[PDB]
Amino acid sequence: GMLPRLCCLEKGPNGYGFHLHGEKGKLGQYIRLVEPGSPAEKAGLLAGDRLVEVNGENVEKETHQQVVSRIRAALNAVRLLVVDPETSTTL
Ligand SMILES: [Cl-]
Repeated sequence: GMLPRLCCLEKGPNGYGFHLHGEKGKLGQYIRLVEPGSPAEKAGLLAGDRLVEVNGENVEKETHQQVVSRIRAALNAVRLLVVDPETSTTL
């Protein structure tokens, strides 16, 4: 598998500045809509990143609601371990 990557976010006045988006039916929580100039952007989060851990807890087998709770639980910073999306395909 692709080497996961650690992103360490510092909570700003309007939160982190990203959407957490699920699939409906099949598991997996993905980052979307990383807002320009946000803490998420500055921490290196990318749209299409698959979220593997929140503060060192694997969240691959957690519901959307549980993952949101884990991110919101953190007082002023959150560590997110992600797997970045593929950028090269041969056709
Ligand atoms: Cl991905």
